[PDB]
Amino acid sequence: DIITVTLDETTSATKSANADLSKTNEAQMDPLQVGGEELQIGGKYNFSYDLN
Amino acid sequence: DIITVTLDETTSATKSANADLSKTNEAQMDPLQVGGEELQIGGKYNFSYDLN
Repeated sequence: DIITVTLDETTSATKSANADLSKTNEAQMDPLQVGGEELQIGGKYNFSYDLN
Repeated sequence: DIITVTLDETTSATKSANADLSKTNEAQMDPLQVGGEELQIGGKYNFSYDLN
């Protein structure tokens, strides 16, 4: 038996995925000055730091 | 027996596919400075790194 087929096909598929991570640090301190002079810890260490 | 055929044919087919992948890293740290001097681990290693 003869049967006619209408070819009408349309398929479409998409997918996506993304990720992000970020972190930052910034800590800075000038040498501490008390009494007109620069404070010293130990023998050669200041009250200062720098992180980045 | 004589039969007349009307030639009327029109077929059309398309297909497509694509893919993407991407990844990136960027980690950078300046040498850590505490107490006015540059911190050293071991004997010659800083607190710094650079990844790309």
